[PDB]
Amino acid sequence: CSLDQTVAPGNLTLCGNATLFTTFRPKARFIAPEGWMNAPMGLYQRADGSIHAGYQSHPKHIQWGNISQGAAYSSDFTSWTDFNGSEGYKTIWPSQIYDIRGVFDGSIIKEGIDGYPTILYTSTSFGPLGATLNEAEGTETQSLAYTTDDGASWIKLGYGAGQNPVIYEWPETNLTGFRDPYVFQSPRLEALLANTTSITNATGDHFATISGGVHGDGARLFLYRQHTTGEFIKWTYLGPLVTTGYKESYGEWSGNYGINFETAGVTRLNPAGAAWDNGSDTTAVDFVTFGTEQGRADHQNHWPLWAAVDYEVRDNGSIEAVIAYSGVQDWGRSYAYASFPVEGYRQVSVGWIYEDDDNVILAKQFGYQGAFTLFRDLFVKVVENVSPSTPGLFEQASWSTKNSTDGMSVTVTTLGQRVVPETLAAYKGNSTVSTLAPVMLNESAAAYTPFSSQPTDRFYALTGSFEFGLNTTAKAGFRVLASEEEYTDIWFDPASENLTVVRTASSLIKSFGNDTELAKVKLYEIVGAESKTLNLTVFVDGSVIEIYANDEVALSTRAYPWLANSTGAGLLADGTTAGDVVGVSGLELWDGLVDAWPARPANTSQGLVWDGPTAAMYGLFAGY
Amino acid sequence: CSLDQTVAPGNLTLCGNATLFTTFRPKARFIAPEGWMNAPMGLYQRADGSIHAGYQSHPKHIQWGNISQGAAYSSDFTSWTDFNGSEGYKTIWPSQIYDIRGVFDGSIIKEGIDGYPTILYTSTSFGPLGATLNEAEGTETQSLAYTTDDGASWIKLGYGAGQNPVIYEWPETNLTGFRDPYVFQSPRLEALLANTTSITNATGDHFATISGGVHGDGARLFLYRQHTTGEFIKWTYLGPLVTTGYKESYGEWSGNYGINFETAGVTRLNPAGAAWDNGSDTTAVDFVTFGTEQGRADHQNHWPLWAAVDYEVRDNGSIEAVIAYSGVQDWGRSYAYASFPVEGYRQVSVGWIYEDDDNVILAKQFGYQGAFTLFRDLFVKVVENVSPSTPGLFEQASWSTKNSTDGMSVTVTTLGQRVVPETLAAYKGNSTVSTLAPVMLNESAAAYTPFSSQPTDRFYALTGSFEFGLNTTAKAGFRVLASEEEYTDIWFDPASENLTVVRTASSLIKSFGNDTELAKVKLYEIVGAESKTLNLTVFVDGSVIEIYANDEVALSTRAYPWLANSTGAGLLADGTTAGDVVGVSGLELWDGLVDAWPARPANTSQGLVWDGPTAAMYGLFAGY
Ligand SMILES: *[C@@H]1O[C@H](CO)[C@@H](O[C@@H]2O[C@H](CO)[C@@H](O[C@@H]3O[C@H](CO[C@H]4O[C@H](CO[C@H]5O[C@H](CO)[C@@H](O)[C@H](O)[C@@H]5O[C@H]5O[C@H](CO)[C@@H](O)[C@H](O)[C@@H]5O)[C@@H](O)[C@H](O[C@H]5O[C@H](CO)[C@@H](O)[C@H](O)[C@@H]5O)[C@@H]4O)[C@@H](O)[C@H](O[C@H]4O[C@H](CO)[C@@H](O)[C@H](O)[C@@H]4O[C@H]4O[C@H](CO)[C@@H](O)[C@H](O)[C@@H]4O[C@H]4O[C@H](CO)[C@@H](O)[C@H](O)[C@@H]4O)[C@@H]3O)[C@H](O)[C@H]2NC(C)=O)[C@H](O)[C@H]1NC(C)=O
Ligand SMILES: *[C@@H]1O[C@H](CO)[C@@H](O[C@@H]2O[C@H](CO)[C@@H](O[C@@H]3O[C@H](CO[C@H]4O[C@H](CO[C@H]5O[C@H](CO)[C@@H](O)[C@H](O)[C@@H]5O[C@H]5O[C@H](CO)[C@@H](O)[C@H](O)[C@@H]5O)[C@@H](O)[C@H](O[C@H]5O[C@H](CO)[C@@H](O)[C@H](O)[C@@H]5O)[C@@H]4O)[C@@H](O)[C@H](O[C@H]4O[C@H](CO)[C@@H](O)[C@H](O)[C@@H]4O[C@H]4O[C@H](CO)[C@@H](O)[C@H](O)[C@@H]4O[C@H]4O[C@H](CO)[C@@H](O)[C@H](O)[C@@H]4O)[C@@H]3O)[C@H](O)[C@H]2NC(C)=O)[C@H](O)[C@H]1NC(C)=O
Ligand SMILES: *[C@@H]1O[C@H](CO)[C@@H](O[C@@H]2O[C@H](CO)[C@@H](O[C@@H]3O[C@H](CO[C@H]4O[C@H](CO)[C@@H](O)[C@H](O[C@H]5O[C@H](CO)[C@@H](O)[C@H](O)[C@@H]5O)[C@@H]4O)[C@@H](O)[C@H](O[C@H]4O[C@H](CO)[C@@H](O)[C@H](O)[C@@H]4O[C@H]4O[C@H](CO)[C@@H](O)[C@H](O)[C@@H]4O)[C@@H]3O)[C@H](O)[C@H]2NC(C)=O)[C@H](O)[C@H]1NC(C)=O
Ligand SMILES: *[C@@H]1O[C@H](CO)[C@@H](O[C@@H]2O[C@H](CO)[C@@H](O[C@@H]3O[C@H](CO[C@H]4O[C@H](CO)[C@@H](O)[C@H](O[C@H]5O[C@H](CO)[C@@H](O)[C@H](O)[C@@H]5O)[C@@H]4O)[C@@H](O)[C@H](O[C@H]4O[C@H](CO)[C@@H](O)[C@H](O)[C@@H]4O[C@H]4O[C@H](CO)[C@@H](O)[C@H](O)[C@@H]4O)[C@@H]3O)[C@H](O)[C@H]2NC(C)=O)[C@H](O)[C@H]1NC(C)=O
Ligand SMILES: OC[C@H]1O[C@@](CO)(O[C@H]2O[C@H](CO)[C@@H](O)[C@H](O)[C@H]2O)[C@@H](O)[C@@H]1O
Ligand SMILES: OC[C@H]1O[C@@](CO)(O[C@H]2O[C@H](CO)[C@@H](O)[C@H](O)[C@H]2O)[C@@H](O)[C@@H]1O
Ligand SMILES: OC[C@H]1O[C@@](CO)(O[C@H]2O[C@H](CO)[C@@H](O)[C@H](O)[C@H]2O)[C@@H](O)[C@@H]1O
Ligand SMILES: OC[C@H]1O[C@@](CO)(O[C@H]2O[C@H](CO)[C@@H](O)[C@H](O)[C@H]2O)[C@@H](O)[C@@H]1O
Ligand SMILES: *[C@@H]1O[C@H](CO)[C@@H](O)[C@H](O)[C@H]1NC(C)=O
Ligand SMILES: *[C@@H]1O[C@H](CO)[C@@H](O)[C@H](O)[C@H]1NC(C)=O
Ligand SMILES: *[C@@H]1O[C@H](CO)[C@@H](O)[C@H](O)[C@H]1NC(C)=O
Ligand SMILES: *[C@@H]1O[C@H](CO)[C@@H](O)[C@H](O)[C@H]1NC(C)=O
Ligand SMILES: *[C@@H]1O[C@H](CO)[C@@H](O)[C@H](O)[C@H]1NC(C)=O
Ligand SMILES: *[C@@H]1O[C@H](CO)[C@@H](O)[C@H](O)[C@H]1NC(C)=O
Ligand SMILES: *[C@@H]1O[C@H](CO)[C@@H](O)[C@H](O)[C@H]1NC(C)=O
Ligand SMILES: *[C@@H]1O[C@H](CO)[C@@H](O)[C@H](O)[C@H]1NC(C)=O
Ligand SMILES: *[C@@H]1O[C@H](CO)[C@@H](O)[C@H](O)[C@H]1NC(C)=O
Ligand SMILES: *[C@@H]1O[C@H](CO)[C@@H](O)[C@H](O)[C@H]1NC(C)=O
Repeated sequence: CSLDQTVAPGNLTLCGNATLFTTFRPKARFIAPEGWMNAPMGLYQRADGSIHAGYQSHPKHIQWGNISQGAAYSSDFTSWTDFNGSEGYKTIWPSQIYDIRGVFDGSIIKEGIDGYPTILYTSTSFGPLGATLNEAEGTETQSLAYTTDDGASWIKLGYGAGQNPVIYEWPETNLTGFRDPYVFQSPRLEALLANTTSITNATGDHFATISGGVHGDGARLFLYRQHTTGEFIKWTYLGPLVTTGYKESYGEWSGNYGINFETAGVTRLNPAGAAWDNGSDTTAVDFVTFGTEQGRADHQNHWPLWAAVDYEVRDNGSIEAVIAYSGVQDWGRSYAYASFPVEGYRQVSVGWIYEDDDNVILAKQFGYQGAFTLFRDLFVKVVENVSPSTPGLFEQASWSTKNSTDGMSVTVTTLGQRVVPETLAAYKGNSTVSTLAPVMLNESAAAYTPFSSQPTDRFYALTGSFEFGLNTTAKAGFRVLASEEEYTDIWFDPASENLTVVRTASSLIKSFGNDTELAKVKLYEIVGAESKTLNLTVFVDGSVIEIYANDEVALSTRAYPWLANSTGAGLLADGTTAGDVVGVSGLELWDGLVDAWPARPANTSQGLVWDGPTAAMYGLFAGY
Repeated sequence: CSLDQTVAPGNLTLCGNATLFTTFRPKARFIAPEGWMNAPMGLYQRADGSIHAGYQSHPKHIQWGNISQGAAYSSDFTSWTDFNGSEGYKTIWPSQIYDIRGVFDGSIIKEGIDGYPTILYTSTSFGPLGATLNEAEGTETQSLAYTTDDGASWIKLGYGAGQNPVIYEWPETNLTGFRDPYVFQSPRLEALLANTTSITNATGDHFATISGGVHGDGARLFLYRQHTTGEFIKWTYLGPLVTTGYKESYGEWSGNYGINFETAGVTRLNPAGAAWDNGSDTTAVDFVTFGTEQGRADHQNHWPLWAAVDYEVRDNGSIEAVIAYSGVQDWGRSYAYASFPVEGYRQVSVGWIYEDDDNVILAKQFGYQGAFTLFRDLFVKVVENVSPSTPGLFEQASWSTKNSTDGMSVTVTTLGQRVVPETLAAYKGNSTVSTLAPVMLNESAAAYTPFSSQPTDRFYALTGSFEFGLNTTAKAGFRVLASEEEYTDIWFDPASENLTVVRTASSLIKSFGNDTELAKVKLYEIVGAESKTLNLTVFVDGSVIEIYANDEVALSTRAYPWLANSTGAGLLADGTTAGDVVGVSGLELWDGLVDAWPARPANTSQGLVWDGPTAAMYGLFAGY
C-alpha cells in the first residue's frame, strides 16, 4: 500500500485499517470521531442555548450494528465538542431485552419525565425487521429515557407493565415498519382536535408520529397524542396522518412514495421560519418531511421527501393530512432528515450523507463511514410577481400558485431551505475569501475556465449567480475537486430544468460510485424580466459536495479523487455563443471553511474490530 | 382472604401478593430474599475461607426469567449474608447481545483473568432453546467474567472476536442442549492425557465439561481442556466424556438417563472426602454428577443422578468415562446439584428444592419460589464385612462389591453424602435438644406415637436408628408436621427396600402436590449380625422435609399444612408384633435450628411485578 498521491493509485484494498482516514475526510461539518454513523437523532436546543445532536453510531466498525446514540454539542451549529463518558462518545446503547437489537431513531420531549429532557426512541428486539421482511409485533417498540445532566447520560425507564416500552401495540396488522417516533407540540393540531377530545380522551400537549406502512398497500405515518399533559407513559393512537399508495409517485418533481416511511417529522412554517400559531396565520403552511423506501432504483432505494399538507378532522377524533403538493428535500446521497425547533421562531433540519462505496471496498481503509449534511433553516419560500409564461408553472408539482386578481402575475409558494447563517458567517470569516470579477460566458468561453483564485485544499465554498436568456439552450456551472485528470462537474441546463453532477472523471479510483446525480430546478421567471437566474452555492468538504440552488433545491453527493492536486475549481460552459450568453456574477471563493472539531486530532481512529463468528449466528449485524 | 390458621383454609387464591410470605417459608437454609430462584451457581471458597454461593434468580417474579446470578456469603455454610450492590442482591445479569436472554449456570476458575476469581457461564441469546425444541448454534454460548471485589461485582470480557463468548461452536450437530460449564482441575485427567498432548496441543491445567445431548440419540457430557495454562480464551474440545442412550436406564436404583444432561460436574473422592491424586490413590473413585431431562413421568421430568466412572484414553487424545455403577443424588423434589472444592480435602454439594405447586396456584401469594438443599460433604462410603446373603447385593446397581479372599464377606463401595458438620453443629447448638428414651415397637405400638418432647414450630431436626430383624415385614419411621388433621408420614419398609413419604394428609390446602415420594435404600447386612439398621435424619424447615439415610440416601420434599398446630412429630409403626419388633434408639429432637439469614427481617418481599404485554411478544419469559 502506497499513499503517494502524486502518482496513480495502486491497489488500495491492500491498505491497512484506517490508513486512508484523513485522505477524503470532511473537516468542516458534523461527523462521528470514527466508525459507522447514520441518521441524526435526539436533536434539541438545550437550556443554555447550545445544540445537542445525537446520531446513530457503531464505533470501531464500518457497517451498521449495535446501533447506539453518539452525541455532541455546539453553540453555533458549526464548531462541535464530543461528549465523553464511560462509553466514550456514546450516550445511549442497547442494554435491555426491549432495545438489545438496537437503539434506533428518537426525538426529544423538552419538558418530560420529572421536568427533564426526555427521548422517545425506537427500542428494537429480536426477529425479522424490515419493510421487505415479515416483521412481527414487539420487534420494534418505543421507549423513554431522560437526562439529568444535559445529555451526558440518559436514564431509561424500567422494563415492564406501565413502564418501558411505552408504545408496543401495532395500530394495524402487517406493518412494513414501526419506528422513528417524532414528538412535537402543535397549537394547530390542538385547535383542530379540541371539539373531538370526548371521543378519544386524549388531551395532552404533545403529539407523536410513528413511521411505517402496510405490506402490499403503501406507506403510513401514524399519529398518536399524549393522553394527559405532564404524563408520558400513555400515548393514544388517533389514526393514520399520511397514507400513500404502494410505490405511488406524485411525479417528476416529487420522487416516489415507496412502500414504507422512515424518519418522518411534522412542522409548520411561514415565510420567516417556524410558525407556532393555531391556524390563524394565513401565511403559515403545514409540512411533513419523510424518507421512503423501495421506490427508487439507486441511492440505497431511499428518497428524502417533503409534502405540504391540508389537515382534515375525521369523525373519530383523528387527523388526515391531505397532500397539497410534494417535493424532494435533497436529490443526492442523503437521507434521514430530522428537524427540530430553535429559538427565534426557527425550524432547523439536518440529514445524513452516506458514502459512495456501496460494495464496501475501501470502508475498512477509511476507518469510518458517513457524515451529516449542513444544518438548514426551513421556511416558506414565497416568490412574488412570477410570469404566467414560466414553463410548466401550473403543474403545481412541488409548489403552489396563486393568481393575482388581474391574472397577469402569480405568487409561488414552496418549501425553502438555506444553510443556517451561523455556519455561513463562520465559514466565510475563517476562510481566505476571494471576491471574483463577473464573467460573461459567450463564444470565447472554454469548456472549463479556472477561477482567478484557486483553493488550497478540499475544503471550500463557491457562490455564483448564473443569468440565462429565457430561451437559452446553453449550459453552465462549476467544476470542483479538479486537476487535469480528475474533476467533478456541476451543470445546470435550463432547457431541461436539470441540475446534474457528472462524476465519470471524479476519481482514478474505480470502486467508488460514478453515476450522474440529478435534481429538477424550476427557475420562476419574474414579470418584466428578460432573463432567468440560478443562484448556486457549493460546499466542498473532503469528499462531500453539497449544492444549494435558490434557497430551495439541495443535492449532496460524494467524490473521491486520489491526486493531491485535484482541488481546483472554475466555471463550466456548454453551447454559449455570441447570441446565447450566460452572465455569471456574485462569484466568491471561500478557501478553508472552519475546523468543526477543534479538540479532535487529525486521526481519531481507534482501530476496527470484528464481532467474531457469533455475528453470523445471531444474524442481526454484519459484525464489522 | 383470611389468614386464620386455627380454622380450615379458605380460598387462598383470593389472597394478595406475598400475603403468605412467612406461612410456609424455610428459615434455616439458603434461600433468596424473595421471588424466583433455581440452580445454585458460581460456588467457590473465597481467599478468606468464606463460601460464596450464587443462584439462578428472578427477583419480584414467581416464574423463571431474565435469569441472573443472585449471591450471598457465609463462613460456615449455615449463617448467610446477602450481597447488596446497585442491582440489590444480584451480581450478574443479562446485559449483552450474547447473554440478554439469560445468565445461565456457571462455575468458578479460582485463579483466572489477571489472577482473579473468574466465572465461566452459559450466556444465552434469542431463538428456540430446549431439549424438546429445535435449538440452533449461538443460542447458548459460554462466556467469562471476573471479580476484583470477592464477588460483590463481576466484569465481563468484551463482546467480540477473541473475547466473549469464548465457546460458541457446537461440537456435534443437532444438540438438545449446550450449557452449564463445569470448570475443574484434575491431576488424574492430566496424567491420563500427558502422552497425547501432541495430538490436541491442549496442555492447560483446567478442564471444563458442557452438558447436553443429541436429538434422538441420548445425553452427552462434552469435555474441553484449557489450551494453555494461564490463558482463558481458548478451550479445546477433546470429545464426549459421558455418552448415554435415549431414555436408557441402568435400573431401579439408578433413575433414567433421559435425553439431555444438565448441571453436570466431575469430581474424585476417597473415603475421607476429595481426592487430588494423579491415579496413585487406590482408594479413590472418579464420579460424575448430572441432571437428566425427559426420563421421568413426574418431578418436573428431572432426575439428579451420579455415576462412578472408569476413564479410558482414546487415540485422538480424549477421555471416555465408562459408567461402573450409577445412582441417584436425591430422590425427591430437588435438582441442579453443584459441587465445589473446600479446603481440608472436601468436595461439597448443594442443590435446589423446588416447590410442590406445579400449576402455579399460590406462587403469587407466597411471593417467592424455591430454596437450596443443605450443603453436603461428598465422600466414598465404604461398608466392610458385609454378609454375602444381603438380598440383591450382587446386582452391584448403585454400588460396587469386592469379595474377601475367602468369599465369606464383601466390601461395599458407593457414593456417600452427609450434611456438612458445620451445619449439624450449629443446628444442634442453637436448638432446644431433647434426647429421647429408646422405644421398642411391638404388639403394643400404636400406628403413631408422639415423641415425649414436641417441636414448637416448623423448624426442627429428628435423628433415629431403626433396628429391624433380617426377615421383618414390619414398617417404621417418623411422622412430622403433624396435628390430628394434617401430617406427613416417612416410612421405611425393609421387605420392599422402599423409603416413602406419604403426603395424602400433608395439607388441607388441596392445590399442593400430594404424591408419594419414594427412594430405594439398601441395608447392607453385616457378617454375624442378627439385625439390620436404618439411621434416619430428618430436617423440617418451613415446608421443606429433607431426609438422609445412612449417609447415603437423600430425599427432599415439600409439605404445606395450613393449621398452626400441624408441627408435631413422633414414631410410626406398621405390622410390629411380639415376634416382629423394631428397636428405635439414638432418638433426638432438635427444636429451632438456626436463623440462617440473621440480617433479614421476617418479610423480605418487595412486591411482585408484571413484564407487561411484551413478555408474550418476545416469547422468552412468562412475565410474572
Ligand atoms: C434484568 O435484570 C436487570 C438487572 O437487574 C434489569 O435492569 C435493571 O432494571 C432496574 C429496574 O428497572 C433498573 O433500576 C433502575 O435504576 C434507575 C437508575 O439507573 C441509573 O443508575 C443506575 C444505578 O446507579 C449507580 O450504580 C452504577 C453501577 O455501579 C454507577 O455507575 C453509578 O455511578 C451509580 O452509583 C451510585 O449508586 C450506587 C447504588 O445504586 C452505589 O453503589 C455507588 O457507590 C454510587 O453512589 C445504573 O446502574 C443505571 O445504568 C444502567 O441503565 C442505563 C440506562 O438507564 C444504561 O445506560 C447502563 O448501561 C446500565 O444498564 C442507570 O445509569 C433508577 O432511577 C430506577 O429507580 C426508580 O424507579 C423505580 C420504579 O420503577 C422506583 O422503585 C424508585 O423509587 C425510583 O423511582 C424514583 O426516582 C425517579 C427519579 O429519580 C422518579 O421518576 C420516580 O417517580 C421515583 O421518585 C420517587 O422518589 C421521590 C423522592 O425523591 C418521590 O417524590 C416520588 O414520589 C417517588 O417515590 C431503578 O432503580 C436498573 O438500572 C437496571 N440495571 C441494568 C444494569 O440494566 C433488567 O430490566 C432486567 N430485564 C428484564 C427483561 O426483566
Ligand atoms: C453495544 O455497545 C455497548 C456499549 O458500548 C457495548 O457494551 C460495552 O462494551 C465495552 C467493550 O467491551 C465495555 O467496555 C469495557 O469495560 C470494562 C469495565 O467494565 C466495568 O466498568 C465499566 C465502566 O466503569 C465505570 O462507569 C460506570 C458507569 O458510569 C460506573 O458505574 C463505575 O463506577 C465506573 O465509573 C468510573 O469510571 C468512569 C469512566 O469509565 C468515570 O466516568 C466515573 O467517574 C468513575 O470513576 C462499567 O460500565 C461496566 O458495567 C457494564 O458491564 C457490566 C459487566 O461487565 C454489567 O454488569 C453492567 O450492567 C454494565 O453493562 C463494568 O462494570 C473494561 O475493563 C474494559 O476495558 C478493557 O478491555 C479492553 C480490551 O477489550 C482494553 O482496551 C482496555 O485496556 C481494558 O483492558 C485492560 O484492563 C484489564 C484489567 O482491568 C486487563 O485484563 C486487560 O489486559 C487490559 O490491561 C491493560 O492495562 C494494563 C496496565 O494497567 C497492562 O498491563 C495490559 O498490558 C493492558 O494494556 C472495557 O472498557 C463496556 O463496559 C460495555 N458497556 C456496557 C454498558 O455494556 C456492547 O458490547 C455492544 N454490543 C455489541 C453487540 O457490539
Ligand atoms: C401482584 O403481582 C402482579 C405480578 O404478578 C402485579 O401485576 C399484575 O400481574 C398480573 C400477572 O400476575 C397481570 O395479569 C395479567 O393482566 C393481563 C391484562 O392486563 C390488563 O388489565 C388489567 C385489569 O384491569 C390491568 O391492571 C392491566 O394494567 C397494567 O398493565 C398495563 C400494560 O398492559 C399498564 O399500562 C398499566 O399501567 C398496568 O400496569 C392491563 O391493562 C392479562 O391479559 C393476563 O392474562 C392472563 O392471565 C390470567 C391468569 O393466569 C388468565 O385468566 C388469562 O386467561 C391470561 O392467561 C394467559 O396464560 C397463559 C400463560 O401466560 C397464556 O398462554 C394464555 O394465552 C393467556 O394469555 C394477566 O391476567 C396484571 O395485569 C398485573 N397488574 C398490574 C401491572 O397492575 C400486581 O400489580 C401485584 N399487585 C399489587 C397490589 O401489588
Ligand atoms: C482490521 O479490522 C478488522 C475488523 O474489520 C479486524 O478484525 C478482522 O476483521 C475481519 C472482518 O473485517 C475478519 O475477517 C473474517 O475472518 C473470518 C475467519 O477468521 C479466522 O481466520 C483468520 C485468519 O488467520 C483469523 O485471524 C481469525 O482469528 C480471529 O478471530 C477468532 C474468532 O473466530 C479469534 O479466536 C482470534 O483470536 C482472532 O481474533 C479467525 O480464526 C472469515 O470467515 C470472514 O469471512 C468472510 O469475509 C471475507 C471478506 O469479505 C470473504 O473473503 C469470505 O468469503 C467471507 O465472506 C462472508 O461474506 C458475507 C457477508 O459477511 C457472507 O454472507 C458470506 O457467507 C461469507 O461468510 C472474514 O474474512 C478477521 O478475522 C478479523 N481479524 C481478527 C479479529 O483478528 C482486524 O484485526 C483489523 N486489523 C488490525 C491490524 O488491527
Ligand atoms: O439505524 C436505524 C435507523 O435508520 C433508519 C433510516 O435509514 O433505518 C435504516 O435501518 C433499518 C434497520 O437496519 C433498516 O430496516 C432500514 O431499511 C434503514 O433505512 C431509521 O428508520 C432507523 O431508526
Ligand atoms: O417558540 C414560541 C412558542 O412555541 C412553542 C409551541 O408550543 O414552543 C416551541 O418553540 C420553542 C422554542 O423554539 C421550543 O423550545 C419548543 O420545543 C417548541 O414546541 C411555545 O412553547 C412557545 O411559547
Ligand atoms: O435457569 C437456567 C438453568 O437451569 C437449568 C437446570 O434446571 O435448566 C432449566 O432451564 C432451562 C431454560 O429455561 C430449561 O431449558 C431446562 O429444561 C431447565 O431444566 C440449567 O441447565 C440452566 O443453566
Ligand atoms: O487441595 C489440595 C490440592 O488440590 C488442588 C488440585 O490441583 O486444588 C484443589 O483444592 C483446593 C482446595 O480445596 C481448591 O482451592 C482448588 O480449586 C482445587 O482444584 C491443588 O491446587 C492443591 O494443592
Ligand atoms: C497534478 O498531479 C499529476 C500527478 O502528480 C500531474 O500529472 C499533473 O501535471 C499535476 N498538476 C496539474 C494537473 O495541474
Ligand atoms: C379513525 O379513522 C381512520 C379512517 O377510517 C382509521 O384509519 C383509524 O384507524 C381510526 N382510528 C381508530 C380506530 O382509532
Ligand atoms: C391563473 O392564471 C392563468 C393565466 O392568467 C390562467 O390560465 C388560469 O385560468 C388562472 N386561474 C384562475 C383560477 O383564475
Ligand atoms: C470562525 O469559526 C468559529 C466557529 O464556528 C466562529 O465562532 C468564529 O466567529 C469564526 N470566525 C470569524 C467569523 O471570524
Ligand atoms: C432531465 O431530467 C429528466 C428526469 O426528471 C429526464 O427524463 C430527462 O431525460 C433529462 N433531460 C436532459 C436533456 O438531461
Ligand atoms: C389443632 O387445631 C385444630 C383447629 O384449630 C383443632 O381442631 C385441633 O383440636 C387442634 N389440636 C390438635 C390437633 O392437637
Ligand atoms: C475423538 O473420538 C471420539 C470417539 O470417536 C469422538 O466422539 C470425538 O468427537 C473425537 N474428538 C474430536 C473429533 O475432536
Ligand atoms: C463373590 O462371593 C460370592 C459369595 O461367596 C460368590 O457367589 C461369587 O462367585 C464371588 N465372586 C468372585 C469374583 O469370586
Ligand atoms: C448457632 O449458629 C451459629 C450460626 O451458624 C453458629 O456460628 C454458632 O456456633 C451456633 N451456636 C452454638 C453451636 O452454640
Ligand atoms: C417398592 O418400590 C418399587 C419401585 O422401585 C415398586 O415397583 C414396588 O412396587 C414398591 N413395593 C412396595 C411394596 O412398596
